[PDB]
Amino acid sequence: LGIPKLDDANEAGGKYSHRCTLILTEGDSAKALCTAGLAVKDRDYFGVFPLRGKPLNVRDATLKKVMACAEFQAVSKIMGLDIRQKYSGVERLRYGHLMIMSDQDHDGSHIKGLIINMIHHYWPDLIKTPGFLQQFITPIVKARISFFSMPDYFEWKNAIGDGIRNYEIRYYKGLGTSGAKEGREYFENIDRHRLDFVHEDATDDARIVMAFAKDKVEERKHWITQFKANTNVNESMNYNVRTVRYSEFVDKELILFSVADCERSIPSVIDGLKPGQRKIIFSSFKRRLTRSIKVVQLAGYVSEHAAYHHGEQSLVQTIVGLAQNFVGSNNVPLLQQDGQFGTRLQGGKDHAAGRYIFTRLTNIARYIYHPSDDFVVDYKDDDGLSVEPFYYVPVIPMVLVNGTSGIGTGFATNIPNYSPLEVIDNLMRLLRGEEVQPMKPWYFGFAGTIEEKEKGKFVSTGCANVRPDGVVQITELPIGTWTQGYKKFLEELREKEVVVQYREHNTDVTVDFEVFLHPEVLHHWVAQGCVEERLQLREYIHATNIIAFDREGQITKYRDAEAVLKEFYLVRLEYYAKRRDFLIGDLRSVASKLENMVRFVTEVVDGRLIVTRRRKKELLEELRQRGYAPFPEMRRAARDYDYLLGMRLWNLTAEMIARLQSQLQKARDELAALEKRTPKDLWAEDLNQLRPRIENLFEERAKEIAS
Amino acid sequence: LGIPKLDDANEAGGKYSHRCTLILTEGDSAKALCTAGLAVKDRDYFGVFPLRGKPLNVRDATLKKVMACAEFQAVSKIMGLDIRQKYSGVERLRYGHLMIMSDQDHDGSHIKGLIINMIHHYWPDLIKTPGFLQQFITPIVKARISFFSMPDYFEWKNAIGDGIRNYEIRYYKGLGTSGAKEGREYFENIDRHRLDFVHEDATDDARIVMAFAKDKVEERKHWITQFKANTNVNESMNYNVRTVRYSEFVDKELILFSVADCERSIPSVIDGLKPGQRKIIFSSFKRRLTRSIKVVQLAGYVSEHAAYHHGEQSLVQTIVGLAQNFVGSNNVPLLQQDGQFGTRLQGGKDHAAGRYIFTRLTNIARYIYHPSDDFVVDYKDDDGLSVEPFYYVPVIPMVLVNGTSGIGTGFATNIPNYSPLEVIDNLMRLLRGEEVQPMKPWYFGFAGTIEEKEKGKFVSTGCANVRPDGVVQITELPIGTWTQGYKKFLEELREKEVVVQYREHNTDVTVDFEVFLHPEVLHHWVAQGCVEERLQLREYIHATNIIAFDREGQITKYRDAEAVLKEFYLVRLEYYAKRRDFLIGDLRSVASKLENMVRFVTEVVDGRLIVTRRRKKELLEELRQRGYAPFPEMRRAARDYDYLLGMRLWNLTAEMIARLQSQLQKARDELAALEKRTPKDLWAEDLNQLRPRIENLFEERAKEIAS
DNA sequence: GATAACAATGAGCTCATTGTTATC
DNA sequence: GATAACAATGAGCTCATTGTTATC
Ligand SMILES: *C(=N)c1ncn(CC(=O)n2cc3cc(-c4ccccc4C(F)(F)F)cnc3c2)n1
Ligand SMILES: *C(=N)c1ncn(CC(=O)n2cc3cc(-c4ccccc4C(F)(F)F)cnc3c2)n1
Repeated sequence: LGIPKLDDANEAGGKYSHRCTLILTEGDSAKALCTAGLAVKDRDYFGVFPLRGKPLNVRDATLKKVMACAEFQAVSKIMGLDIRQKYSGVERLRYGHLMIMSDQDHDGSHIKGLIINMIHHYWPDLIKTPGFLQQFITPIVKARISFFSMPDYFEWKNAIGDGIRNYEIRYYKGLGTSGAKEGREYFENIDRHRLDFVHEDATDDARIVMAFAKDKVEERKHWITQFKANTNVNESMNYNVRTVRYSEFVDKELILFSVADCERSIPSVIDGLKPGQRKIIFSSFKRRLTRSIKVVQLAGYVSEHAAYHHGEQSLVQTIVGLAQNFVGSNNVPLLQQDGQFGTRLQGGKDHAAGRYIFTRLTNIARYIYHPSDDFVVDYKDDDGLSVEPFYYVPVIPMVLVNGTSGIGTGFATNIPNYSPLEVIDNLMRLLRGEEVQPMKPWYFGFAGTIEEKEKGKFVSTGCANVRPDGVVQITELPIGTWTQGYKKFLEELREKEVVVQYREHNTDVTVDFEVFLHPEVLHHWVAQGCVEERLQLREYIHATNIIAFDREGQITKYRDAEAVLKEFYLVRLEYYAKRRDFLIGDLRSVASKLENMVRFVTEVVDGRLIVTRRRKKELLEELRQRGYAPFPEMRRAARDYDYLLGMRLWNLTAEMIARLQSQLQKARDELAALEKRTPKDLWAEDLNQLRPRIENLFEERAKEIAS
Repeated sequence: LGIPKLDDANEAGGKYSHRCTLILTEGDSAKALCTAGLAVKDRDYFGVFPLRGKPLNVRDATLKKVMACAEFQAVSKIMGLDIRQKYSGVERLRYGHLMIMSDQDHDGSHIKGLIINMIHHYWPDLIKTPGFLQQFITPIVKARISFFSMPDYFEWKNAIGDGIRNYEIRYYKGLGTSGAKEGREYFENIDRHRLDFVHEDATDDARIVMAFAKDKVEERKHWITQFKANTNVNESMNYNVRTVRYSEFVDKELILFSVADCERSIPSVIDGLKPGQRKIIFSSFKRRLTRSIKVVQLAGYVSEHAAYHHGEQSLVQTIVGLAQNFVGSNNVPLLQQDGQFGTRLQGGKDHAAGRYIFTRLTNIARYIYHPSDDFVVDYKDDDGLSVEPFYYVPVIPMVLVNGTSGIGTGFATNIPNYSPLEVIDNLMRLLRGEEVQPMKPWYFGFAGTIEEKEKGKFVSTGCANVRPDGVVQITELPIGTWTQGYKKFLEELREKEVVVQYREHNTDVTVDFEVFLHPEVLHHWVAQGCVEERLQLREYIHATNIIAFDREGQITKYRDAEAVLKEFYLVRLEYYAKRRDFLIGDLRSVASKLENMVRFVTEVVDGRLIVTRRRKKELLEELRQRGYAPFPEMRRAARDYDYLLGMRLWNLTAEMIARLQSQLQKARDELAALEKRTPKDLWAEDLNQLRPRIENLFEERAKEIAS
C-alpha cells in the first residue's frame, strides 16, 4: 500500500480478510497502547492506522476537497473502499470490521461520529452490516473496578460514600495515560472493550444525517436545547452492553460533545466569560495576582488549581486573548500585558511565545469584579476540588463591553464592543428608574464612524481623506481589518493595475497608507463617491446573533444590547441584594463576636472570671454557664471558645483593651451604616467608583497611543 | 535567489552592494524586532535571514556534510560567497557587512562564535577586513538606563543600593521580549547597538581555531579550568566600545557559554545532580510533594520558584529522566512515576507527553536527602529570589548510585551505576575506620554479568542460552541495549542471511528473544565460543572518564568509584559536624525559650507578675528589668517579647502549664542526648535507617517485575 | 576515518471541526 | 453553489553542538 503510518494486518486481502480488523487510532497514545495490547492476541489479523486530527466532514465537503484528503483516501485504500462502488458486504473489502480506538472524552465521540458519517454517507449499506463498525472503550477512572464514564465513578463514589477512603483512585483521563499492562489487560478481554454499532430501524440514518448535515442546523439547535432542558431524562449511555445502536450512540454520546462545544464557545451573559476565561480569571483572583508572571507559569497554575482539562497552548491563547487590547479587541482588558501580545497588524496573531510574555491583573479588574461578590457566587466542584464559579457577577455587563465571537455546535455568537461608559450611563438610568437609550457598538482607538445600516447591522468606515495632490491618505481602517491584510489587499489591487503606487508608514498601533492612483480613476471614484467603497474601507459589524447563556444555563438569543442590559440589570439587582444580605450577616456576626470578646476581657481583667490554673472542663463549663456565645464533647467545647481562650496575652493590656473596644464600636457603626443602604445604593456607589477609573484608563491609553 | 525566508535588500548586488548589510537573525523573535526596527532606517540597504538552530561546525565537518547543509549553502549564496574563491574584500560580495542579531545570552555567544568560525575557516581574509563581521547588542535588564549584561545590572544595583526602590526593572531576557518601540529605538541608535569585530594580531585566528577545532580539546580544557580558577581576573566584556576584538570576544564571551555548558552537563560529586535536576529536586522538597501531579504542572512550579531560565520541554525531559527506573537507568529514583515514563524498549524515549504523566517524590527521597541537612546547605540567590542550593548533601553518594553521562565544552563524563548497598557498606567500613573494598558497576534488574576487563573498562554480558533444539533463547540484553534496537539488529542480521528466523516475546520490562539459525552456523559459533560475541550480547561500560564538580566548584577527574567515595566521605563528615552543631544550637535556643516561657507563665499565674491593665511601655520595661531573654525603640521591645505576651490565654491553665513544663523537659533531655552523639554516630544512624529501606525497595521492585 | 551512541539546549509548522454572513 | 474569517481544541517532528571510544 505504501501508507506512511499503516501497520496493515498480515492476513489482509486473503482468505481471512473478513476476519481482520482495522483500528483507527486517534494519534500516538493509542498506537503505544496497541503495540502492547495487540501482541496478546492474533496480531496477524489486526491492523492499525493513526488519525491526525478531526476527520473531514464529507457531507458538505465538495468532491475536490474530499479527493484532496490524505486521511480519507488513505483509509479508503487500506479498507479497499471505493466511492463509486456500492458495497453490500465485506466481501470485496480487505477487512471484515473497522474499529475506532479514540479517547473516552467528547472529542473521541466527535471522531467516532465523523467516521460513522463518512462510512454512512459514502457506503450506506455497510453500516447496516452487523459488526462492520466497532469502537474500543477504555476506563477513565479506576478504583483498584474500572469505570468507563465519569458519572459512573461519581455515582459509585456517592453510593460508597465514606468507603472510598479505602480505595485508591487512578484517573486515566487521556488515552495515553495507559501503558503496556493496561494494553495487555484490555486486549485480553476484548469482548468487554469492543462494541459494534448496530442498525436497527430507519431512525439511525436520520440521526447521523442530522448530526452531520449542513442543512440541519436548526435540528441541531433543537437537539441541544432539548437535551439541556431535560429533568434527569438525559439517560446517560452504559457500556455493560456490546450492541450500541447508532441512534442511541448519537443521542447519548455525541450530544455530550455538542453541548460541551457550545459551553466552551458561547459566553455567559452575566460575566461575559467562557469557562476557560472564567478559570483563568478565577485563578488570577485566587493568587491575588498583582506582579507580572510568565504566561506559561500562569497556565500551569490555572491547570493545577482551576482543574483545566485541556492543553496549555489553548490556555496560553486564552490568556493572550484576555490581555489583548488593540483596536477591534477588548475595550477594558481584565489582564495586564507585558510583552508582545499581538497588534492590529496581524489581528493579535503576532504575539510572542508564552515563555516571553508576562501578564498580571489590570488595576480595574477588581473594580468590575468586586471582591465582595466573590462570597455570593456558587462554586463548581470538579472531582472534589473547588473550582471556578458557575458565573461571576461584574458591576457592568462585560459581555457587551468586550465583545465576543465563538462557534459552537448548533449555535454561534457574535457580540460587538460597546462603550463601557454608555453601558454605565444606561445602568444608572435604569437604577434611577428611567428608560434605556439605544446603544451602538463602540471600539476604543477607532477614529472611524459606526452607523447602523439596519437593525443589528452596523457599518464601520475607516477614515481615509483624499489629499489635494492626486493621492489618498488612509488613516484608520475599519474594525476587523489588519494592517498586513490591507497591505496584501493593496498589493493584489496594484497587481490588477488599479493603484500606481502606495507607501506605508504603519506603526504597530496606528495606520497610515498613502495610495497614488491614476488621476482619471481617482476623479471617477470621487464623482461616483465610491472612494471608500472601492478601497475596502467599509466593513460590517453584525449584532444579529447575540447568543449567550442566561443565569439558568440555557442558550438564549437577544435582540440587541438592550435586552442583554435589561437581563443583566435584573440578575445584578438580585445579586446586590444577596451581597448586602451577606455583608449584613457577616458584620452582625463580627459585632457579636467582638462584644463577647470585650465582655470576656473585662470579666478576666476585672477578676470576676479567673483563668489561672483552671481545669479545661471546669473553665469551659463556667464559660458556658456565663452565656458566652460559641463561634467555631470535649472537642466541641474547645472549638466553641477557641476565640475567647485563644486570644494572646497582649489583649489583657490597657492599650489593647481600648483598641478592642474601639474595634467593637467601629464594627457596630459599620453595621448600622450598612443597614440603612439598599442594594440600589450599593450598585450606584460601585458604578460611580468605576466610571472615573474607566475614563482615566481611556485617557491614559489615548496618551500612550499618541506618544 | 529563491531562499524561502530571505528578506534580501533591494540594493544588494548593485553599485551599493558594499553599503548593504545582512542580519543573521536567530529565528522569529529577532525577525519580529527587525520588522519594526529596520523601518526606521534605509530598509533598502538591510537584509534579514533567520537561523533555525545552532549553525554547523565546518572545521570537523566533512565536505559532504557541509555541502548537504541548507543553512550554510543558503547564507553563502545570499552573501555571494564561494568555497573555492578566496575573497580579499567585499568587492565580489553582494553585501558589505554581515551582522549577527542573536540573543544576549550564552547560546547567542555560541551562535556568533559558530558564524565567526565559518567565515574564518572558509574565507580567512574576510575577517581581517574591518567592518565585515558585526553583532547587534540589545539590553537584557532596563531600569527606566539600559544594561547589556547581567553583572552590570547587579553591579549597578549594588552601587545604587536602596535607591533601586525608585526604579522599575524590566527584564528583556529573551530576544523576543522586545516589541516594536524597542526595535525602533535600537535601530535609530544603531551605532550604540552595532559592534564590528576587528582583527588586530595573529592571536585572533589562534583563539577561533582553539574554540572551534576538533584537536584543541585539551586547549579547551585548559581554557575552562583557567577561567574557573581566576580570582576576579575574569574581566567581563563591556559594550561601551564599538571595536570588539576577536580574541577578546572569544575569551570574554564564548568562555561564559563554555563554562555554562560544562556546568549544565557535568554533575556535582556530592549530590550527583546537575543544576536543572537540583532545581527540580529543590522545588519538589519545597512543595513537600507527596501527591502525584502532572509533570507539566511541576515544570511550571519549578520555573516559577526555582528560577529555571530554560524552556519547559527541557524541564519535562529532566523530570522524566529523574523518574525513570528501567534497567540501565536510575538505581534509586528520587521521583516516583505514574504513567509512561519510558521503558528499556526504546531506552526511555517511549514516554508519554508531560500532560499525561504524573510524578511525585519517592518514599526514599527524604531518607537520602535528609530534611535536617536542608538547614546547613548554602542557597543561591538568582536576582534576589532564593533558589536551589549550591549542592545538596545526601547520605550516600548519589553520583555513583544513579550514574550519569553528559557532554560539556572541553569536558565530558560517564559515571556508571553502582550498588547503593555496596556504597552503604563501604561508607560504614570507612566510618568504622576500615578500608574500602573495590566497587564494580551494578545495575538493578540486570541478570547478566559485569566483569572488569581493564582498569575502568567493564564488560556487561546479557544471558543467552543455546537451547537443545538448534535455537538460542536470549533472556537479557547488555546494559545500554534496547529491545527495539535489538529487534532492528536482528532484522538487519537476518537480511544478511545469518539467522533463519526469530520470535520476540518481549514485555516492556523483560526481554525474551528466540533466534533459530542454520545448524552449521550455530555449531561453528559454539565451537569458537563466539555465540555472545556475534549476537552483540557483550557491551562496554566505561568508568575511565568520571568527571564531576568537587565541593569547591572545580571540574575534577576521579580514577574510579573509590576516589569519589573518599572525597564524598570527607565532605559528608564535615557536613554532619555542621548539622550536629546546627541542631545543638537550635535545641539550646528552644530550651532557653521554653524555660523563659515557663518562668513567665509561673510568674503570671502566681501573681508576682501582673499583666492585666498594664501600659505597654511599663510592662515591657518590667519584663526587661526582670531579666527575660529576648527572642525576636518601641518596635524592638515589642518584637523581643512577642513570644511572651503573645502566648494565648490557653497557656494559663493547669493542663497547658503542665504540658509546657513537659515540653521544656523534653527539649532539655533531647539536647542532652544530642550532646553525647558524634557526627559519626549520626551518620551511622542515617545509614542504618536507609539500608533496610533500600533493600525493601529492591525487593518490592523485583516482585513487581516478576509479577 | 568516520560514524554512532550518549544528554541539555534550542521553536515554528502543520488543518479539520462547528454556524453566520457576505461576497463570488 | 463555493470560499473567507471568525474562536476553542487537538501533537508529532524536524537537527546542530559538545567529548569519548569502538568499530566500521
Ligand atoms: C482531509 N482533507 C482530512 N482528513 C483529515 N484531515 C485533518 C488533517 O489532515 N490534519 C489535521 C491536523 C492537525 C494538526 C494540528 C495543528 C495544530 C495543533 C494540533 C494539531 C494536531 F495534530 F494535534 F491535531 C496538524 N496537522 C493536521 C492534518 N484532513
Ligand atoms: C547544516 N547542515 C546546518 N546548518 C545549520 N543546521 C541546523 C539545522 O539545519 N537545524 C537545526 C534544527 C533544530 C530543530 C529543533 C528541534 C527540536 C527542538 C527545537 C529545535 C529548534 F528549531 F528550536 F532549534 C529543528 N530543525 C532544525 C534544523 N544544519
